[PDB]
Amino acid sequence: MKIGIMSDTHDHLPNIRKAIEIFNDENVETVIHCGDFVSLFVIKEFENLNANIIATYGNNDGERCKLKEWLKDINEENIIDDFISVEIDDLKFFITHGHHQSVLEMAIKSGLYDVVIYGHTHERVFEEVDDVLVINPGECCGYLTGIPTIGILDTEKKEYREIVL
Repeated sequence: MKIGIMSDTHDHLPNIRKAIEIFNDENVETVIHCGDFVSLFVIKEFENLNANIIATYGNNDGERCKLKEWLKDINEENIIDDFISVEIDDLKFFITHGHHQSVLEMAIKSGLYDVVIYGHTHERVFEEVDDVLVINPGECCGYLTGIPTIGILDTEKKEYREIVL
């Protein structure tokens, strides 16, 4: 009962690859990428991942439909949209790329969700506000801050772990 969380890979193959290895060596049923995968060729790299993918689009994602199509070739279970609202291990998740805070806030204050993954490069966090777990793993590529990171959430224990790549 462990979920991988990543975002902002920005075509950084070596780090994308380390992330996948880390998610495989761990249980990890599903992996969430709120990301700016950025380029289509990155999706290929995800064939080596032994888990389904719940993705969301960032501002820099150009080939939107091709990204969707390719993620589904990897597995029909995989999904991707601007916003994703799903339930996992009996938990209500809201997932999106960290664009406007106004959507983050309604999401938290609406009370409709147990977890809000608001992925983006800055403002890395794992906090609880109004009983809603708020998580942002930060950039997987580590280009703007110099610190590459991903995260793993144990849905069962409601505990999170930031992993510096």
